[PDB]
Amino acid sequence: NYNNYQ
Repeated sequence: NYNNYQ
């Protein structure tokens, strides 16, 4: 949850 992959 609320993880960012960019």
